[PDB]
Amino acid sequence: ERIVSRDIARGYERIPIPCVNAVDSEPCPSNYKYVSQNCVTSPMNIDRNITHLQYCVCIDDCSSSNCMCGQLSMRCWYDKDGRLLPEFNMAEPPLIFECNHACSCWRNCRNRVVQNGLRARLQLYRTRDMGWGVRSLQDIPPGTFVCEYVGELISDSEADVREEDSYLFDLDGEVYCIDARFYGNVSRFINHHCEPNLVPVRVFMAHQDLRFPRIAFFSTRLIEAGEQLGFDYGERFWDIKGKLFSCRCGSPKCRHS
Amino acid sequence: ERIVSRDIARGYERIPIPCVNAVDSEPCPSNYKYVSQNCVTSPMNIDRNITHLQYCVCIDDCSSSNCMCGQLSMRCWYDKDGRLLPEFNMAEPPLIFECNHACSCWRNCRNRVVQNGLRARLQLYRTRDMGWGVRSLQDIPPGTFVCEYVGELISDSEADVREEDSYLFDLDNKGEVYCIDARFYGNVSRFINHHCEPNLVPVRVFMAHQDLRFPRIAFFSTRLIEAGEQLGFDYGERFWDIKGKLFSCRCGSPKCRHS
Ligand SMILES: C[S@@+](CC[C@H](N)C(=O)[O-])C[C@H]1O[C@@H](n2cnc3c(N)ncnc32)[C@H](O)[C@@H]1O
Ligand SMILES: C[S@@+](CC[C@H](N)C(=O)[O-])C[C@H]1O[C@@H](n2cnc3c(N)ncnc32)[C@H](O)[C@@H]1O
Ligand SMILES: [Cl-]
Ligand SMILES: [Cl-]
Ligand SMILES: [Cl-]
Ligand SMILES: [Zn+2]
Ligand SMILES: [Zn+2]
Ligand SMILES: [Zn+2]
Ligand SMILES: [Zn+2]
Ligand SMILES: [Zn+2]
Ligand SMILES: [Zn+2]
Ligand SMILES: [Zn+2]
Ligand SMILES: [Zn+2]
Repeated sequence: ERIVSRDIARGYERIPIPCVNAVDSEPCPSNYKYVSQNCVTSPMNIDRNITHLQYCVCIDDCSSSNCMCGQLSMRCWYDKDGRLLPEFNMAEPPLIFECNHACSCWRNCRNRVVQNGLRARLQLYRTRDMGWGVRSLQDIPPGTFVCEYVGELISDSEADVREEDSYLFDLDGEVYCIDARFYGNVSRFINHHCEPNLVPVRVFMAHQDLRFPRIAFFSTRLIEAGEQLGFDYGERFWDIKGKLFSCRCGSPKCRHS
Repeated sequence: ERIVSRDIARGYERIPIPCVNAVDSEPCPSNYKYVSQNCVTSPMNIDRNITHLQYCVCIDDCSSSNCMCGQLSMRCWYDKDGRLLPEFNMAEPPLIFECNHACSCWRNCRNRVVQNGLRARLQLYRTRDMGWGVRSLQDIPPGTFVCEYVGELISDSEADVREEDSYLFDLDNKGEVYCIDARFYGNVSRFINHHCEPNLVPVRVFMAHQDLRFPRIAFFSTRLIEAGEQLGFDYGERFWDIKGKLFSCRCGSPKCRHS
């Protein structure tokens, strides 16, 4: 196992994300630019008018059902450790509205998780037969925020003319996409699994422009130290790529083999 | 001395900014919203195209002569402690271009100070005759980043119809010019009083974008500021051209230019 980078994020995350290769001679991938938060090339005109934000007037730590931001989320789904409650619907997640800079509450209130960024110890590594992948170095309890799907925000019309579509996440009115091909974070290396240990959740933080949810992966179960991360890429991906290759996730319940 | 808030920023800064009143019974100011970063109401159309960033290719910590970002700034003006070099021209500051997310360097490189946020221990306090002011609770060495002038980014045409103009900071022409209004949304800097021999100087800084219409305004210390001293900057001639007919400067400098 060769260490090919001590940190693919170059210090932009809380902790480093090293890259190792125990399989072959490929060096650390360098065909893209690591960015820790979303970017644009062509302008997106995201609504950032501060007076358009809904916000709460809580005098506590936003643990009561009176919190407007919890109400927008149906309820606040976070426990005091920032983990999703047992009742959270992993099969059909709601939208999460975290507290923002317009709220009366403090920056340490209960309804702030994704806005605090990536915390888990992750590693980019060479898989046996699925190129690069991402693993957790430590145990991750169920319902824990793992990482955001970060990249270049683009229009559907722009996605329609992109040659490489293997690093797209659809935000689907007007519809948009996150393309992690040229600019992306660690999430661009996460492989597909049919019984995934991550689920994507649509989250609003500093803006509430519903065209532009941010995509937060939360653990669907206990992820043991060493395990590869995976999420369900969905049907659009497989309708297209199923023509070219079959799923190698190896699940007994694999739906694309 | 009554402590009226342990932190006006509600935990949004690296350190608390308490408010005290040892003069009268005025409560902690509450007729504005504290924001730690600039905001907009009407859209500003800031150029955030990542391919429009100029960036560096440094293989080190950006302390060499060769850093592109330093070159844009004339040279990198920051020493190893994040303080402006002695040669920095306080009377005529250059534009500073800090490193950014398009640069090849690491997040801990030398050319990153303002983007790391407010670090000095500050306090909002009631002054005897100039309302609220801000003081340092610690010694601040010369050339230290103290705080950013944060508020609502507005056009000159919007500034033209803003009745309350006592919390405005004018930005740079280009035939297009903007302002930061800290009246409704602002950080601690909205409370800093004017001084004719100021211990702070505003420096125009670029970080995540390089849209020259929207420099960010970073106050740096012009000298050693002693623990307890009130912070001050020079509001400039436009402020005093307008407000001079309503009141005179009470900074108390023996060289006061607006008394
Ligand atoms: C977003 S990338 C993931 C990172 C990729 N392995 C790499 O090396 O860059 C998606 C691509 O990885 C491969 N891949 C991901 N999951 C897979 C799976 N379950 N079975 C087969 N190939 C997969 C496919 O080539 C797919 O188009
Ligand atoms: C940006 S505010 C500063 C905070 C203000 N003291 C407060 O209590 O909100 C500007 C106002 O403070 C007062 N002020 C600031 N510096 C002053 C000075 N040197 N002399 C007289 N008044 C001053 C004036 O009323 C001025 O319009
Ligand atoms: Cl958190
Ligand atoms: Cl954002
Ligand atoms: Cl910015
Ligand atoms: Zn609340
Ligand atoms: Zn809250
Ligand atoms: Zn809230
Ligand atoms: Zn499968
Ligand atoms: Zn450099
Ligand atoms: Zn740089
Ligand atoms: Zn640098
Ligand atoms: Zn004076």
